[PDB]
Formats: sequence, C-alpha cells, structure tokens
Amino acid sequence: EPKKYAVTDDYQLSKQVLGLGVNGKVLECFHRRTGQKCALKLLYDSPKARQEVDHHWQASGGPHIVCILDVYENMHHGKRCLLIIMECMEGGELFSRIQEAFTEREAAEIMRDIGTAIQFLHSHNIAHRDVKPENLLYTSKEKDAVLKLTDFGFAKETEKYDKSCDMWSLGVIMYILLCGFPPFYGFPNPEWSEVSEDAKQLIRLLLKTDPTERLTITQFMNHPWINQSMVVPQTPLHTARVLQEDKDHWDEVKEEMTSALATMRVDYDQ
Ligand SMILES: O=C(Nc1cc(-c2cc3c([nH]2)[C@]2(CCCNC2)CNC3=O)ccn1)c1cccc(C(F)(F)F)c1
Repeated sequence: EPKKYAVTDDYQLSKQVLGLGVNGKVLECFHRRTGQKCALKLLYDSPKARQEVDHHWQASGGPHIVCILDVYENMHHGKRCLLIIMECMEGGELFSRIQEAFTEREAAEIMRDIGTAIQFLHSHNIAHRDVKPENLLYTSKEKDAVLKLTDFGFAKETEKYDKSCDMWSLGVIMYILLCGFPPFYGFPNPEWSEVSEDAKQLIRLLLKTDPTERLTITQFMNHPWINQSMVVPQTPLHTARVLQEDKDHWDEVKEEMTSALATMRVDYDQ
C-alpha cells in the first residue's frame, strides 16, 4: 500500500516549509486532480521511519488525529525515502490560536478533544510519547476548526509507563491552558484564583511524579471535569493575556517540555 511511483506524479510540491519533525521536514503540496492543499513529511528510510509510518497509519482514522492521505516510497537525490502525505492543518498551533474571552469550559472542551485522541491510541496499545504544544494543530482558522494530534516519530506499540508519559503531557497542557505558563509546582494566584477545584484536582492526579499513581486515560475521560466538560463554569481565564504578555519566552517553555519528554524516553535516568 505504500505507493512506489513518484509522489510528484500525484502532487505538485512547493518550497514552503511548515516545520521540522525530528526525522523529516514538512512541506506544503497540492493534489493534482483535486485542488486540495496537503502536508508532506519526508523521512529517510530506516527502521524508525518505518515504525512511524506504521504507527501513524494505524492511528489515522481515530478522533482528533491528523489523517494520512497517502504514503510514497521514493528515491530522492540517491537516497531511499518515505513520504507521508497528510491533511493540511492550516489552523496552526493550539496555543497560538489562544493568544490570538477564554473560559475554563473551553479548556475542558479542548482537553476532552485531546483525551479522546489519547483514548483511541491507548486502546490500540500505542503510546505517543511526544504530546506537546507544537504537535497539537487546528484544521482551519475558522470557528468550526478541529484540534488534532500529529507526529508519531516517537510512538511505540505497547507499556503502562509509556502510556503514563502521555497522561503527564495531558496534565502539563491542561495546566498551560488554564493559566498561560507551565508547571516548571503549585497553583499561584491571581491566575489560579477562580479556577475550580476539579480542574486542580485532575491536574494533581496527572502530574504525579510516580508514574504508577498517575491517572489512566479511561480515568481521565471519566473525571467530572472531562466527562461533564459542558457544565464546567464559564469562568474567564488569564491564559490569552498571559501568553501574549510572555510571548518572548514561549520558545523556552516549548524547549523545556521537549527536554522533559526526552528524559522520560531514556532507558535509565537520574
Ligand atoms: O503546519 C501547518 N500544517 C501542517 C503541519 C503538519 C505537521 C506535521 C509535523 C509537524 N507539522 C511538526 C512541525 C514542526 C513543529 N512540530 C510538528 C513536525 N513533525 C510533524 O510530524 C501536518 C499537517 N499540516 C500549517 C499550514 C498552513 C498554515 C499554518 C499556520 F497556521 F501556521 F499559518 C500551519
């Protein structure tokens, strides 16, 4: 099912880059028959790159996951390559949309969306292991846009530990959603003043230092704040203001979280 004829027979490539995904750069392209703009991820062929395509195909179809359209096995400047054609997510990154009222109920909606995605993967015994702001994208800039998760370059077919790393990521994203800075912890006033006890409780249960004590996705999804996301108070939050105000170290917090996820993927630590 990976197509072996040239990707450029089906797609018109452009020289616009969306971003760097560890294995490969991401480029815009256009399907030739339809007009649709799509995203193309170039991976040099390796066991790891083959695992990514495998894990992404398996995940593709689930809720709130960026869909694969085609996969090509091509030669490119004398090197063997896998090209993942994905749907183009032109809404941009989760937290960029947010810094562009933002209530606690809206945050619950978002975390529920991300949770459904992780529920799908985990029930299919796939741990993502790289859930972080720049891997959470919107399909469009419109109001009806759908939040989706990409980047299976660190995904692993499962175990309880690898899954618990995803649940830690949910806690960190939820924390930043609720106030605008990461837990690098406590809940400092005045940002955490009118945030509900259920929100803080859920985050405590996810940010547990001991992975065994950490909530499972199925417990995450059954928590009132997620399960009853539609009756969470419409309480206005500081996040949008805080993000714009602290825009000059957003690259730092992204770098810090990438670093934290990296150390959780190590065989031995301390
Ligand atoms: O990135 C966009 N569309 C997009 C992007 C991806 C994508 C996949 C991967 C990544 N992006 C990254 C880029 C560097 C940051 N990490 C994630 C590395 N690894 C991936 O696996 C997939 C599908 N559509 C986009 C397109 C048009 C406009 C806009 C914007 F909203 F910025 F105006 C964004």
